[PDB]
Amino acid sequence: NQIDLNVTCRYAGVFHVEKNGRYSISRTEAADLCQAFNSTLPTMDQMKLALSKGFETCRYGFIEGNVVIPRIHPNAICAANHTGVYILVTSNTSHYDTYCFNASAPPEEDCTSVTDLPNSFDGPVTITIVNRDGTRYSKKGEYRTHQEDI
Ligand SMILES: Nc1cccc2c1CN(CCCN1CCOCC1)CC2
Repeated sequence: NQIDLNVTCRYAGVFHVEKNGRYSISRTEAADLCQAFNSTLPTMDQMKLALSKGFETCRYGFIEGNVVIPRIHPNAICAANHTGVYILVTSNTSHYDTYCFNASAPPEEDCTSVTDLPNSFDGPVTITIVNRDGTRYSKKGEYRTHQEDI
């Protein structure tokens, strides 16, 4: 009973989280996941500022009201070669990664490891934060509040 959460550097407080390295987070689970990081889904303006500080990914993820990919460099296989905050327009499906926003993070690029999930609640799941450098932090808990997500 295990969940890996792969996390990025923060840029103006915004970061990306993949669950088990596959698109697998619903919109309700995304909100709950950010809440466990004492974070919220980013607004578009928060994401645009993060972009301006150096944030880009090659993965779709939830922000408050849309599913997006922040892009700095044009890449054919990431967001159809777009730059800027690319907004997903047409999709059949409902499960993506998520972005999260932590107001207490540093203002620009913070590529230090994440070593806590401060607002997880009591539960039976081994939750492991996995940083890009491989650094790992594990705890027993839960973050999902909707039955449909579990
Ligand atoms: N941030 C982080 C922390 C721990 C593990 C991983 C990550 C980020 N993941 C990025 C996947 C991006 N793919 C998109 C295009 O296909 C190859 C890489 C790859 C796995």
